[PDB]
Amino acid sequence: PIDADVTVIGSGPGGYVAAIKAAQLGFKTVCIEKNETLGGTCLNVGCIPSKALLNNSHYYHMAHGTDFASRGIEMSEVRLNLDKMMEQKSTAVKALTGGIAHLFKQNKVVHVNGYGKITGKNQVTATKADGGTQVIDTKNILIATGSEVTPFPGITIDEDTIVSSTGALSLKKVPEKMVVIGAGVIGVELGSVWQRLGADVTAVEFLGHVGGVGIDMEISKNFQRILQKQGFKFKLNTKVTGATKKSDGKIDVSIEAASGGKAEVITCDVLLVCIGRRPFTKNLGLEELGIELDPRGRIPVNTRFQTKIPNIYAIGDVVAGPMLAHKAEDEGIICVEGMAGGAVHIDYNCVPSVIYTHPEVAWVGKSEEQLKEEGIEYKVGKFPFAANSRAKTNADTDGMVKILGQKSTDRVLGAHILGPGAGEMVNEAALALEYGASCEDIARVCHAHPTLSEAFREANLAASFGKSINF
Amino acid sequence: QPIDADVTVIGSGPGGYVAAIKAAQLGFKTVCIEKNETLGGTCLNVGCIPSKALLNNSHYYHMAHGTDFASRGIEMSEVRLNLDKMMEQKSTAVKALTGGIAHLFKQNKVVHVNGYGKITGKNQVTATKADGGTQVIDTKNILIATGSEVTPFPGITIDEDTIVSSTGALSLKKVPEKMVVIGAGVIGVELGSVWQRLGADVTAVEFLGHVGGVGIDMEISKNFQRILQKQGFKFKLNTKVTGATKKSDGKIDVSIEAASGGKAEVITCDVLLVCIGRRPFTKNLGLEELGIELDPRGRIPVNTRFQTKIPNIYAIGDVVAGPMLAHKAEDEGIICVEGMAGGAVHIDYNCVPSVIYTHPEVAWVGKSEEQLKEEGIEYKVGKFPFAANSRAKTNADTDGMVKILGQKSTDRVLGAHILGPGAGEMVNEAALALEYGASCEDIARVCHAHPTLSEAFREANLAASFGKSINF
Ligand SMILES: Cc1cc2nc3c(=O)[nH]c(=O)nc-3n(C[C@H](O)[C@H](O)[C@H](O)COP(=O)(O)OP(=O)(O)OC[C@H]3O[C@@H](n4cnc5c(N)ncnc54)[C@H](O)[C@@H]3O)c2cc1C
Ligand SMILES: Cc1cc2nc3c(=O)[nH]c(=O)nc-3n(C[C@H](O)[C@H](O)[C@H](O)COP(=O)(O)OP(=O)(O)OC[C@H]3O[C@@H](n4cnc5c(N)ncnc54)[C@H](O)[C@@H]3O)c2cc1C
Ligand SMILES: NC(=O)C1=CN([C@@H]2O[C@H](COP(=O)(O)OP(=O)(O)OC[C@H]3O[C@@H](n4cnc5c(N)ncnc54)[C@H](O)[C@@H]3O)[C@@H](O)[C@H]2O)C=CC1
Ligand SMILES: NC(=O)C1=CN([C@@H]2O[C@H](COP(=O)(O)OP(=O)(O)OC[C@H]3O[C@@H](n4cnc5c(N)ncnc54)[C@H](O)[C@@H]3O)[C@@H](O)[C@H]2O)C=CC1
Repeated sequence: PIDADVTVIGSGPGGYVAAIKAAQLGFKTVCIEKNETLGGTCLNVGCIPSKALLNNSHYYHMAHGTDFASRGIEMSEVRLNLDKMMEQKSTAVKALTGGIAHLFKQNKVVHVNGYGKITGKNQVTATKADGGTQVIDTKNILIATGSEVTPFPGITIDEDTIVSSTGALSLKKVPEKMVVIGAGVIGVELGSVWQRLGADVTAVEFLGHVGGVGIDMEISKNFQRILQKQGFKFKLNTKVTGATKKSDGKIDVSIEAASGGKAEVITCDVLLVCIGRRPFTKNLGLEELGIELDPRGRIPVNTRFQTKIPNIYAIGDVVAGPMLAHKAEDEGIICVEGMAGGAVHIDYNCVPSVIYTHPEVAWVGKSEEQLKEEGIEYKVGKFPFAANSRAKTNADTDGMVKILGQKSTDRVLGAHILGPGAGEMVNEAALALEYGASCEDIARVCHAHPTLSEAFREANLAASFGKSINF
Repeated sequence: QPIDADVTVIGSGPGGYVAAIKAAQLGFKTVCIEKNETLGGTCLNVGCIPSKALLNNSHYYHMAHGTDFASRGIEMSEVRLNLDKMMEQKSTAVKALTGGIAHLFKQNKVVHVNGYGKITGKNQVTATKADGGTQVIDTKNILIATGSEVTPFPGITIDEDTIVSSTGALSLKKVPEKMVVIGAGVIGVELGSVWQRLGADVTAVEFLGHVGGVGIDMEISKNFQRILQKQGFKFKLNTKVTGATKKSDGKIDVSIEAASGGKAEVITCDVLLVCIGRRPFTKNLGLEELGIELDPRGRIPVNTRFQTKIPNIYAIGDVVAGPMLAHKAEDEGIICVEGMAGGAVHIDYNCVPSVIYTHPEVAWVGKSEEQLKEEGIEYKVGKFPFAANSRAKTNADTDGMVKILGQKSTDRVLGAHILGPGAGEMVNEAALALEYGASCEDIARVCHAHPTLSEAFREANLAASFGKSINF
């Protein structure tokens, strides 16, 4: 038996960052993790492995395809060694999970390996796999249990032939034909990876656009068109009726128009189900404790991230807001800062979103649909990467930067990027929004030449003054 | 056949062509005069554009030919260099972009005059074509954007064949077996890297004790140098080249010695790259008759509206004081023209970033530790290595760090220095931060997307502000 000031259940982005920050703040900190490694979804079956595969597959594409040759890099033959590519992936995951073990040690956070359950308003009991337990009496409890894949009823995931993103990140062979349910972020990212390695990919989507919630429709549309030219096929506004695994090993996927009718069947070698994720809170002790979940399974919390019980908090994927890793970490940090007395404030309008395909997609702030729905009078500035010096020099010119500015004050209301370097570029945009900067502000900042950031600068100039210089 | 205008821009490089476009968009009847066969000045034709094309292609060659792709399961038979094809990619880009300026001039009503321009009156410019033909332009204002030229090394004459300036270095016909570079400045390091990557044995000889040129932070420079040396790039610091001579052999012997004197010796190479700097170009512009005197470095003195001694005659870009960079010239051109239209004119050279496009890249804006020291500014430091950055680790590109310098009391960011992947792009968020007078805390508190290289920027500010970053 042992005690602490703060007990965080979960070693994911929200959890481990919170543990560390609480420790650095002067709290006696304990972190409970049920899995064999720290890092949660992001490190082990999420962010890290997916980006590694996105990265390696893109490079395979450049070598195997036409890009490298056009640059004077001639190679007789280019073959995929999926075993070694997955190896690179695993190496990154092993190194980063180790890093957290080292960081906990460095900040003297204590690692309790086991399945935690809140056994008392000031206690958490960690029951290992061998039944051997451990008790932790603490002043505050921080729930950072995260999420799990959202199952598709009627279809049972077996991570072999019918998989979730977890199975898809470790496919043993490039599937010949792959069907993806859900043309969201995972769908487009994992679909793209396997499409590049040689699979024939079709994403089936219930809604009428790709990219998930909050993406700007014009950007979503241009993105789809580019992916389609890459080989990626889409069936939008389509519902999946069901799926059956056949004795020959193939999988039949029944579909129909979302508005009924147009029955069809798609046959594939691998089915990837990715229609979202949901908060994971089972056997945590909330029903017992009195913590009622909302209809969607999230733990309700106030502006300081505390539950019904004033000393029990919840952050990350287990609570409302975008289910993203940087969002979970920020909440962890501010939640424990709040525990130490500081103010606690987060503005989800300033949390960016990134899609790590190629081209990448990234945005922060409002989409045009949001502004029209809100009756906002705004201005639009667009700048194609085809007119950007660095993009043209690199011979990688798909897409554009689109800026939405308030008509009255020129304040940047939304930044949307489709193209090279979008993921890094959106952070200059997040910073701008944090200060309430104007389109003109950005346009007058001296950006390095030649860089992709200049497309960003010119789109702001266009939004502000009406015309950019290079287009 | 005289033509008239409100603004006549002499020169079509970054400064000039942007100023011409901006002036036209503001409503001025605008003329842009260029003596070369194409538009775009140094940057587009023999500078920024072709060097970045080669830097990009040579890096990819390295990733393929070397061990990188192999480590990712991308197995290749025999990676080979088709120098002709690679030079073609570089050229296709230069042609496309230069043609783009011509189209933008047309779209914006800018009148392009081909010929060597000379100010022949307070309100007149005459452009003389190759065929001796003449075009006169009566104009309300004159904007000198004549740029620069390579600084010659006395005693060594460049022939763009075996003894080259950056221009010949950008079009070498074959990979040199051995190459020596005079000057470990930005060009020396970038082009030296290009050729090194393509198979050349490269050594840069530098008179000073560090690589990277003026302004680079010393800690950053030494870390950069060490990383380059691990790549095979050789350096002879605090060493001066006393001369070069070409043998019947075809090779060239370079006599060098300690910068202070003595230690004399000779080294030999196939190609000699002379890049000891660039200088303002104002030749035969008519400045002497106008009474417009140059400063000691050959630059045109201008006031805060970029006006020369004669108020309706202006100068911007490489011909005037400040960093000789393309973005600097472009900004000076825009604000200069905005001023001509009565608006405020403001530029703070402390917020003009600098980038070195090697791999890893180097980027900075604001002050270096040495500048803050000589200025007496009390400051604190925040560092974060790319080895602890998630995007950097997953991509196996972990060299470097971000270093933030904040004012000890106010926590205001005073300087940002980045060594590693994505530096060139990342420095722009830093520049936005400096413009706003951000504090290290302001930065650490903005939500940066995970996983991005930019998180290193965030963490380093967190370290400078709070004392510790989260992931290191
Ligand atoms: C394939 C994929 C790719 C992704 N890519 C990105 C990306 O590029 N960028 C981004 O921002 N987001 C990405 N995400 C989403 C991101 O991973 C999640 O938003 C993030 O991990 C949420 O963090 P968290 O700390 O709240 O929860 P999680 O990381 O889901 O979980 C934290 C930990 O809680 C543990 N836990 C749960 N209950 C208990 C208990 N009772 N006792 C002990 N331990 C417990 C879990 O085992 C887990 O390790 C991706 C997700 C997937 C699936
Ligand atoms: C190899 C190399 C790489 C570089 N890389 C970068 C980089 O990555 N980033 C960066 O910011 N900077 C870089 N630079 C520097 C950058 O190119 C210059 O700072 C920039 O071109 C300056 O712009 P400018 O408009 O003042 O002058 P310039 O572009 O030098 O010249 C403008 C024009 O003036 C014309 N002209 C001159 N006199 C007359 C006359 N009398 N009549 C008519 N026309 C005339 C010239 O022919 C030229 O076309 C690089 C330079 C070199 C040499
Ligand atoms: N790069 C990044 O930032 C990444 C973030 N993530 C995040 O992880 C979480 C889960 O990702 P996803 O599973 O992709 O969720 P998502 O919401 O991004 O995409 C799910 C897709 O499935 C569609 N859908 C839902 N039900 C359906 C049905 N019955 N039939 C057909 N289509 C249906 C949704 O409209 C959506 O297009 C999200 O928060 C996502 O943003 C995941 C990968 C990468
Ligand atoms: N990536 C970018 O932004 C790039 C910018 N440029 C710019 O173009 C201009 C010129 O660049 P560079 O030619 O590299 O000049 P530089 O100033 O960057 O470097 C010239 C070097 O020559 C050294 N030197 C001088 N005399 C010497 C001698 N006799 N022996 C040995 N060394 C000697 C100087 O110490 C200096 O280090 C600069 O403004 C530079 O910033 C050039 C290339 C790239």
